[PDB]
Amino acid sequence: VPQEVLNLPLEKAHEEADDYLDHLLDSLEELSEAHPDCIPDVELSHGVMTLEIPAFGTYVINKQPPNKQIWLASPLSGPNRFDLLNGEWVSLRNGTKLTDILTEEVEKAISK
Amino acid sequence: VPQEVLNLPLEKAHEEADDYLDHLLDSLEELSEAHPDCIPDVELSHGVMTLEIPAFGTYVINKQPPNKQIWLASPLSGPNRFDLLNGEWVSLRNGTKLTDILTEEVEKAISK
Amino acid sequence: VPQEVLNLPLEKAHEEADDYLDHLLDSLEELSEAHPDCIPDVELSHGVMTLEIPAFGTYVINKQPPNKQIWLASPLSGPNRFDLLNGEWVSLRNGTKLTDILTEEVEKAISK
Repeated sequence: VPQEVLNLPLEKAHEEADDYLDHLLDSLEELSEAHPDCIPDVELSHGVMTLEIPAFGTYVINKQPPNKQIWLASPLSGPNRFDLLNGEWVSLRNGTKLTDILTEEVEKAISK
Repeated sequence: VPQEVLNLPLEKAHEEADDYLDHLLDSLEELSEAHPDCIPDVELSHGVMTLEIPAFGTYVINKQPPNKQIWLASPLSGPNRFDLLNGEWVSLRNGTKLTDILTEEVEKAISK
Repeated sequence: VPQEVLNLPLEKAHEEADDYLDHLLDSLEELSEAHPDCIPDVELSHGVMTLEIPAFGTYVINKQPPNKQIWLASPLSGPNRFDLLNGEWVSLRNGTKLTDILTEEVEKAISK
């Protein structure tokens, strides 16, 4: 059916994990400065993203199929999984915001 | 294992998106009346559903695999995605009810 | 990329349904005692799990792909589907805890 639709500048929406992960990635290496040698690396492979941060070791952060959707493996706080509530990425365990979690674990490695 | 189960009138539960989309579809063309020419068409293809409504143009509404589940493309309010909270379909962005959203956008096209 | 990761005792996280279903399963046959003949069987096939409980008949409990994730077929309360909120398995219909639901339906069959 309708031609009223496909004559528009259509596009494909984009995964919301994908999105977070960019404003993460760039928000991140763009702190790979204020890294006084101590956050050496951000790497965003292919919906897999790594922090070297020898202070605690290395974080991995994946996209993942549901039962629920972004996966956190923090070498300090350990493992967690996230889905959207009100447009925030939040913890399936107890509903903390992953932003916050990194935001801490990350500020602790400058601070220290 | 058990024969105590498959001797019952068994069935397969049905997608909850599927359900909404019917009591939507029929709730909808059944307003394709009170359409004073101005909501011309509802079309429910194959888990894809279209509103022609030339007042703003044409809405699409899909079933979608998670990262989250019913997709709204409103030619007026733009794009949104929905999952169940308390048995309501609600917005992943901010948790509004999609019922409400259509309910407005739709009443605006008679009103106008 | 990094070797700082795969030299750790890595593992694969485990489905959260899977988990519930074990501390369920064992929590369950381990009540297949206090079963005064009246909860005869728990069977955990392959992410499919059955209660014979002739008092109401037989419960099935599945893992299921999302639109949402653990499926309850109670021969008494009928059918329900569950996902995590704050690390609890909760009802998509109205957000009751499935623990509670079984916890009742199950205590009713001793009680009676």
